[PDB]
Amino acid sequence: SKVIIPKIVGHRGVGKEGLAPENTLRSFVLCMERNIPYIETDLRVCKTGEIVLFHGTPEGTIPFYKDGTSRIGDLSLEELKRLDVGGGHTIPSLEELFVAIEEQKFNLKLNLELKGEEWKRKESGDHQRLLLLVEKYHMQERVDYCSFHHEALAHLKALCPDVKITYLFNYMGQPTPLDFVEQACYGDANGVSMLFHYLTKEQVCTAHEKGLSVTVWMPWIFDDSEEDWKKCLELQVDLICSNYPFGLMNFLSN
Repeated sequence: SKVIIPKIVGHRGVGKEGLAPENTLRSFVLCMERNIPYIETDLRVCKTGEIVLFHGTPEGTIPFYKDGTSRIGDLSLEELKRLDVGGGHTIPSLEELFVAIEEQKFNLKLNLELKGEEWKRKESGDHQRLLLLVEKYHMQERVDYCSFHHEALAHLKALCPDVKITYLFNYMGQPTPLDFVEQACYGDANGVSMLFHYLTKEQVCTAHEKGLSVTVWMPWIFDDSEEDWKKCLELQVDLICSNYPFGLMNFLSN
């Protein structure tokens, strides 16, 4: 077991660092600049069809907009691109990020979460919209799709088996199931992703013995610090979806 140094995934961009609002282009740009190899972002579909980047509350609300009352599926692209998130930055589309990346030269790769009322839905047009968008930016080999709801991934796989997918576990604090590794293979996932509090040395092994990659996931609620990263290394995970990528990088320095 030649020691694995894990790679950083920027949670919603620069994550919980000061410098920019979550799921905002300035956040993703900043991640490239600081030379961080991956970011995670949250895909949802807005009223007029297009794929937008936004987590929002446990039930897909937009806390800052109006009564704090609306879901993304309620709003046109234009109205969405007229909302303040941070002091000055705005909700991006998926295309805007692609465009961003393309004018750049850093080989950023992405983890796209299908934040999913209706990724589960049998054809809306949603998955083809996604895929065609990806390939219209020759992003096929730099994009990994993930979800807590694995049926959503199957729909991608159905249209294009080449797509790379990571199965996400511990949905509502559910313990990792015994069959988690069988699930992911059967579903033709190349990786698994687990919440930090629910992750064993032995699960990392199970996963590695079947040549699947393992990603530690830090919920937004959780401020990951050096103490946790220490355990991450002990675990020998492949990637860490950190809320403090710059801290994580500064750590891995040593």
